Amino acid sequence: MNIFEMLRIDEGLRLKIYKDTEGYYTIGIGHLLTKSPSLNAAKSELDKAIGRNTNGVITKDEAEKLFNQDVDAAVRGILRNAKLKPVYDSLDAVRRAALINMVFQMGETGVAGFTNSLRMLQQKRWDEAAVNLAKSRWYNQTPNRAKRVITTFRTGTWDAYK
Repeated sequence: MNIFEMLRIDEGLRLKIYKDTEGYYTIGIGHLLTKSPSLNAAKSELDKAIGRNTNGVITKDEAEKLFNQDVDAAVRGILRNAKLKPVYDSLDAVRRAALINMVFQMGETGVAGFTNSLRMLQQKRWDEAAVNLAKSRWYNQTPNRAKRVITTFRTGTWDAYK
C-alpha cells in the first residue's frame, strides 16, 4: 500500500465529468475542476488541464497524469505551508500518507486550519488526535473516508485500507 493506491481507493476513477461529494464538477481520480455550478466552466477547466478540446471525457492515461500532478501538488502544498510542514516532518511514512490524503481532499488551507488536531499529531497523542479529528465538518460529510484516514493516524498502519 502507498499514497497513490490509498487515494485511488478513496477517490475512485471516472473518465467523464461528474460531481464529487460536495456537488462540484470533478473528473478522473478525484480531480476537482471547479466549484462553479456551470458545466461549461467545468469543461473549460478540463480542456485547459489536459491541453486539448475534450468532450468532457478523458482517457485513463490522462486521468493518471492529473493524479500524479495532484499528488505532487498536495505534497508541495504541505511542504510550503508553515503549519503543515512541521507536522509532516514529525510523522512516520504511513501517517505522512494520511496527511497527504487530507490535503488532496480539502486543500492546504483547509488542513492547515486543523490547528488543534495538528498539534496533537505532532505530540504523537494518537487516540486524542483521532477523537479531535472526528469533531469536524470533514468527518461528518465523509465519515467512512474520514474514519479510514483517522484510523491510519491512530494506528500508523494500513489496516483501514487492507
